[PDB]
Amino acid sequence: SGRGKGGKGLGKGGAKLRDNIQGITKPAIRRLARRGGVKRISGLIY
DNA sequence: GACTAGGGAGTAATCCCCTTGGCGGTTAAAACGCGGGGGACAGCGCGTACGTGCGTTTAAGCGGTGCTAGAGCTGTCTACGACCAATTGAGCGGCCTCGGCACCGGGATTCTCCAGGG
Repeated sequence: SGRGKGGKGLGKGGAKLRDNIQGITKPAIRRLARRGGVKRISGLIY
């Protein structure tokens, strides 16, 4: 029992991305534009 | 006075409902790409409507005046508003409906495109 080694001692207890990116999207902006009453838009608005 | 009997708290075991993570399935929204066409914009011409020079006058600033009715401060009082609580009802805290809202279908109605002739 005392002599030898083996895993029967449980453990002591150790320890064992928060950057985030902006959302929104082109279809959402397009829907918002259509709410604002625009017939045609260019490609630099978003 | 010595020991006895019973029940809610102290200790403890049961249940068991409640969630922490990960992972797969599946629909919806987002992502990407092409033909073609309508919107953007150059080149230009012009005319006519202002941009500008000069004559000929009314008018704001000028220079001053003689006051005149409305504005600031001096008392002064007195009608009224911010100081306790009993109240007691105007109204809010929690629950239980059935009805208007949610939303989709059949249809009438209506809005739009084309390839031709008319």
